[PDB]
Amino acid sequence: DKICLGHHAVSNGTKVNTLTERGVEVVNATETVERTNIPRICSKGKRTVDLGQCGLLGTITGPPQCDQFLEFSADLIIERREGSDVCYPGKFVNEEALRQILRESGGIDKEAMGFTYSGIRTNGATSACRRSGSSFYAEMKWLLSNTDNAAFPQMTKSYKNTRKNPALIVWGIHHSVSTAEQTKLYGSGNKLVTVGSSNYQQSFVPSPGARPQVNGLSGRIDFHWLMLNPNDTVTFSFNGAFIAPDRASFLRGKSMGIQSGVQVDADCEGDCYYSGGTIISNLPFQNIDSRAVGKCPRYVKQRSLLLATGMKNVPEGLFGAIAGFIENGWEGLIDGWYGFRHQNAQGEGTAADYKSTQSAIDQITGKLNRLIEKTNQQFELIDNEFTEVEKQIGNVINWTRDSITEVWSYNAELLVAMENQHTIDLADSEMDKLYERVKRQLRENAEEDGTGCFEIFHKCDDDCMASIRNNTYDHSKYREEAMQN
Amino acid sequence: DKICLGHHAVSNGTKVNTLTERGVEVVNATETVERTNIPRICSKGKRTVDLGQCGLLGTITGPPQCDQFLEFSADLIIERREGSDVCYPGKFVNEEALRQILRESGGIDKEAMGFTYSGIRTNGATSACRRSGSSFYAEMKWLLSNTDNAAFPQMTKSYKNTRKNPALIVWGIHHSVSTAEQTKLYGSGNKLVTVGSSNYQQSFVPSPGARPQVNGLSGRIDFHWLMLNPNDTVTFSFNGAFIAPDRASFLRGKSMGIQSGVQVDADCEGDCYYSGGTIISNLPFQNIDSRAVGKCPRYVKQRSLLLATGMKNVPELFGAIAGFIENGWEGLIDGWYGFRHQNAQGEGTAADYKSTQSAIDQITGKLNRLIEKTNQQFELIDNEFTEVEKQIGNVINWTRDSITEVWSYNAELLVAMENQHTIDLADSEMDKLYERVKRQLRENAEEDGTGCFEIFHKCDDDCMASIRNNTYDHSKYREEAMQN
Amino acid sequence: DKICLGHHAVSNGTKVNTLTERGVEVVNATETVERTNIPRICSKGKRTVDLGQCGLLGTITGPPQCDQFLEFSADLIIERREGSDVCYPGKFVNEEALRQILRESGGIDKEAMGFTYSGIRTNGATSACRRSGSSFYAEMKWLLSNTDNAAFPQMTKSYKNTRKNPALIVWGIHHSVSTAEQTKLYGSGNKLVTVGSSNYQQSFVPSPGARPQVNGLSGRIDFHWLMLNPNDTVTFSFNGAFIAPDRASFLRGKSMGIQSGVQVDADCEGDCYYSGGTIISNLPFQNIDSRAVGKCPRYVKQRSLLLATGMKNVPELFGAIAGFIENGWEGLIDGWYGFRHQNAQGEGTAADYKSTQSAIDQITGKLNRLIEKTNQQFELIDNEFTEVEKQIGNVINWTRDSITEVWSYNAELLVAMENQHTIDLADSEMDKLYERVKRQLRENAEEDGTGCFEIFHKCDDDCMASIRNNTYDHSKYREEAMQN
Ligand SMILES: *[C@@H]1O[C@H](CO)[C@@H](O)[C@H](O)[C@H]1NC(C)=O
Ligand SMILES: *[C@@H]1O[C@H](CO)[C@@H](O)[C@H](O)[C@H]1NC(C)=O
Ligand SMILES: *[C@@H]1O[C@H](CO)[C@@H](O)[C@H](O)[C@H]1NC(C)=O
Ligand SMILES: *[C@@H]1O[C@H](CO)[C@@H](O)[C@H](O)[C@H]1NC(C)=O
Ligand SMILES: *[C@@H]1O[C@H](CO)[C@@H](O)[C@H](O)[C@H]1NC(C)=O
Repeated sequence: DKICLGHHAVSNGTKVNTLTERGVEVVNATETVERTNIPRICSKGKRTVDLGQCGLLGTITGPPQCDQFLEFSADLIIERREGSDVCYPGKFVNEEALRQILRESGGIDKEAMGFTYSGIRTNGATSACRRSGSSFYAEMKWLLSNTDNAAFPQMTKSYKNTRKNPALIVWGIHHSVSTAEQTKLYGSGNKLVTVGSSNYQQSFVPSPGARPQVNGLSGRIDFHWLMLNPNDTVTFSFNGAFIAPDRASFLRGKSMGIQSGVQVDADCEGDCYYSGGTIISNLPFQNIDSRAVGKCPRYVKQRSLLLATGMKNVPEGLFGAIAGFIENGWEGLIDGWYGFRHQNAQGEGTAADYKSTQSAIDQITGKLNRLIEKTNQQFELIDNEFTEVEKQIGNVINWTRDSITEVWSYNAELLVAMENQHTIDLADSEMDKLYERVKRQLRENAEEDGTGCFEIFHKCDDDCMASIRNNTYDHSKYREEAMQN
Repeated sequence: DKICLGHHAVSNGTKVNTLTERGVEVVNATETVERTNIPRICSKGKRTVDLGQCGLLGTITGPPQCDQFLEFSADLIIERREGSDVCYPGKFVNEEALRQILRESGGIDKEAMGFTYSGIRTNGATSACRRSGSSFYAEMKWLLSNTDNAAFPQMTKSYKNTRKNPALIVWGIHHSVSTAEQTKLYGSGNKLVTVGSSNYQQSFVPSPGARPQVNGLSGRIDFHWLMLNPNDTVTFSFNGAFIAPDRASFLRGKSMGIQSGVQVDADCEGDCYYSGGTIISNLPFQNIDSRAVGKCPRYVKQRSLLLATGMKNVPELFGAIAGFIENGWEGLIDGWYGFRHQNAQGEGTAADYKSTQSAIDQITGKLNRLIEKTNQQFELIDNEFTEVEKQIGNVINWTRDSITEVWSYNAELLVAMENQHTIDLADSEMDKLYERVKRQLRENAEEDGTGCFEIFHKCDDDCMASIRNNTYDHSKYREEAMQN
Repeated sequence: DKICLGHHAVSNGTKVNTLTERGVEVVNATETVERTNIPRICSKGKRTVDLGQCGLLGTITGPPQCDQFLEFSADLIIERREGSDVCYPGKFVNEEALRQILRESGGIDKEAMGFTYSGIRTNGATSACRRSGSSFYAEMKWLLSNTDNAAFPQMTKSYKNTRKNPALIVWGIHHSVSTAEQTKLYGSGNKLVTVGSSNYQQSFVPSPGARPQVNGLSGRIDFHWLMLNPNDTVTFSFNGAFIAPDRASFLRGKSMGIQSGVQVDADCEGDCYYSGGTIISNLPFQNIDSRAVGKCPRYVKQRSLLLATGMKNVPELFGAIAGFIENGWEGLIDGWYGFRHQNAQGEGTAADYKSTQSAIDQITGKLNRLIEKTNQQFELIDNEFTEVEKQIGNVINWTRDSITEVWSYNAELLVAMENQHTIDLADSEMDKLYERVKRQLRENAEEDGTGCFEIFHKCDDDCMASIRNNTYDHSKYREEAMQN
């Protein structure tokens, strides 16, 4: 009569990596690196504004394509590649900083700045900024001389921020195609604009000259901006070539901005976005895109990092039981992880030990619950996919992102291998612990055969075997019949 | 007659986190994330100059509030929120870069540039820079036309650097409230400035215009600065609207610049500073301020990460602790592991010094390895008072948040891993003591299953003592014990 | 008659650091932090181009020292400290960004813009750019005026990028010594230069003024650059003080840019370069230069981190090594673990191949996993020769120091952890061998406590050999040994 101990096993198994070995077949494993993508912008539960053809900066100045976003409000702002910030040819200074400001703004709220004028024309328009006939930026005023070639009077206009949050102030310098046109619109003489506050202090002079035609015009209206603190006053002093602001902008609250090219899905929910869609995953790592934003798994270079969720698969190592003095595993033990297999006059019985199985299962389960977590830290865009940022700061950004990518790749690899080593050694420890427990139960009534079996030197029926398995065996009841050998 | 052996335990332990479980009670644990803060700037043994109402940049130009900091010398420079770089309204170009240059300069040393002026007037003053009545920047001079109008003659002034270290040259451009004021101060037509040294070059045209009233005045004097190399000659070609430099600045040595709002305490000593005070700690992590400077523990998001310094606590890997030994002994106060024998003379409970001192030395080794101090000093690249450019600020915040994530992860994983190996370590020591006793008794005792050894012969107190200090001889009792 | 289990040892081991102990002697160890460097630039099979006295930016403008590099092509670009971008005194705007663009460009390819001028001069030369006598930049034209004092007409020359890649458009602004010189060269009045396109706009103006002379000349010709997109059109509207471009530059492919001061060696091959030479190593870390570029081991502050490649050395966690086995056998030079038996035929000592090869395979796996090459190439964002802006330089230095801290911590923790698991691993193997012999002897032998087995029967040499190769039948001797 004998009672052997063993562990389960499967036919195929799954290879993993450890601290000492590469390609260890374990019974079960799960992936930690996300490779699956939702090719949509999951926007369920979030106020979403798809800008489309309106550029994010245009919402402050107001070209015809931005007429519906002049006072938008959203939790998720989507920039599109076909978006344009300007109707009249030009660009912004410190454009990317303002884009990053508006992505988190949660929307904008315009307020009249109270600029009245006397002695100049205030209805400059163009065929590029076309609404009905010929129009201009909805939030701006193209100030021209009162008549053709007349002298533009020296003016100075101020604005007080009576609110509790800073205001976004944008003005424009007009760059004519020639000095003759600048005199035609503003009169002869040098033109100068001065913008001053308590934190800002800059001056601007236009630059007449020929340029390649953009949208059909060779002039260039450029836009500049500042943040006016509460109770602070902004002052402009100008005598021509000045696009005056009409309404200031105030940030509503909180949001996040992404640049994408896939459709919006209001029935899907997500928190991690990139240009190709939404990354929905509980895994701690992802190998989709290093520039993902939101609450995302850490980007890593590796495509797959299998974490072992089971013992070493030994079909037909610190503690020497699994894949040790126990030659192989039991492919039929589908009842648990560790188990008993007895042979007596009734012969051949296989049961499972619930305590050790549930112990290893609880340990690996706690490990998975520790690794499968959420990073509540949100990251926003500092790069730009449609309009590349400056070369130097872009190289610094790329360098930093690559360094962090190296760090997280290392931490992910080392983490996976280490946890796999501890998993295998842990299951081994549980097998050896169960074996030691049975040896301690039988005491002097049985002997070890070296293969994990116990030679019981007395007669042990199915009730006696069941007495061994549930720790009700009393060695003194057999300490003489068994010890007669 | 039996001899048991076990481990110590306490009623109220300390819950820690491990690689495989959260809330494991251990006997003892220590904190690795610092939270206590000294509400003062510990500056003992350091030359400290509190700028107060004086701005760091003003020390180069010299407003009335910086007349005593014109040649300061310190190891720790402290910027205050009430500081101001100017008395006449204006601002510096590349102000933050110059601030970072002055923070680590160890002070400044001025030297007369030797500018003499024939013709033009050089005593321009204002009611914003008040000393005696109306004064100007002590290191600058306001050049004006000879009379109340007419012409300001074109002039060129050149300075040569006769030092071995670079010099700090700071000049100023004056922006009048209107064209009429510029014509009154310096003359009708265009005003032009030109600064040239090689590896530098620039021209400047003033921009008259109405600015908001700061200190009652609407003009704006904005300051520019270059760094002269040895033997390098700088030349200024101007004809008005030029704030001339009177003395150049030289960097003394090395210091550190912090921005705080708490008082200075020369009683305590510290090397890690921030706005709220001084972080004096030996712990490797801190959750006080992510922008701390100097030699600091690495900032982490977590506010508490308990490191286990004891075994698993079991009140009343290797399977001894919390395994076949059902529980621990709160009475065992002499050590971590011990014996408890039951014979004929009574009951005994002693402690084993080898295993206890072994585990204590091991966990002590972990402690010594973890509470390491980093000799890497980090400088200030942000500004709590005057916010930097939005783009470079977003990049700096982005990098700092990335590093914070890295160190938070490393701290969590380190704590959990060290706790796991600590519990497994103590368990291993218990198992090793048990196996040592088992091999020591040989065939004269048996295992009952709960960490005890039934001795099948009479074993008095001296026999138990022989078992404890490993002087027990099995052949002395083999003949009697074998019969059972 | 007894049979003992043991492990090897050496007289003088190597001390390493573990998670719980500093200075643990192990049998063998290997270095993980590289210090040795080849003091040459190993560019075997890379087509190098050593600029020498030519500056990297000059290859776009074409001073006399860059005449042979006007259309260079390479995979590794080496900048020297003696390199100069200019022959006439001047500099570049956004020079560092353009240098970084040219380092990874793989070379440049020039193409004639196709500019034709009328009524003006186009042969402006100088004695500083000395080819035959007085010359100028090969890729530039110095537009002047015919007589000593005429007037530069308002001109506008445009170019259209006809190729499917961006074009580098470098023009120049001339800054004269005085107003009289600028009027002598270009006429009189306010001179302006405008460069427009799709991603660009700007506004350039000269700056006449007194200036110290470099190379005997006080003028300053500065160069500004542009990146036209395919099908994009650039336009220049100028009226004087304009150094016109001649040919445009196109990036050939990809390359690497390093700054070094050592000779070039076409024999050795390397992928990691720094100012001192080439780092040829497979170790995961290096303490040579933190600014090394290419595919390098990660820089760390520590100079040496010894990885344990053997068991703990015990001369004369699982309790076997340095435990109930008192010491190791220096005479066991046949393997890691071995038997030492004593019977009647004499005294024997053999080695066990299973456990030895097992531990060797595990530690070999650790070495194969740690000794790994990083296929991530890092470019040059600093400048050892010219230096960059102070603010972006402080940000770059700050980020680099942070990453260096992270990799130093990870290196320390990695080495200590791997050493801990290695020692515990070999200990585990020894214990497993011991328990295998214990289970193998069944009831015919008894443990002695010091790692040996007292055999209670007569076991000759063939019986010992049967024990060593797992062919010992305990039933052969069970009746004989049971009687004792
Ligand atoms: C394998 O592990 C995964 C963990 O994600 C678990 O969901 C699955 O049920 C496991 N399979 C078996 C057969 O235990
Ligand atoms: C940074 O990398 C992206 C791709 O990851 C590339 O498009 C961009 O051009 C890089 N930045 C610079 C300045 O080249
Ligand atoms: C508990 O750990 C702390 C760690 O600082 C130590 O100071 C203290 O002495 C320990 N207490 C005991 C009873 O070991
Ligand atoms: C960076 O973070 C600090 C607080 O941590 C904040 O005061 C500052 O405004 C942030 N920078 C930017 C550009 O938003
Ligand atoms: C950055 O460090 C290098 C040395 O590693 C030094 O030469 C350089 O001056 C530093 N940068 C700044 C801006 O100080």
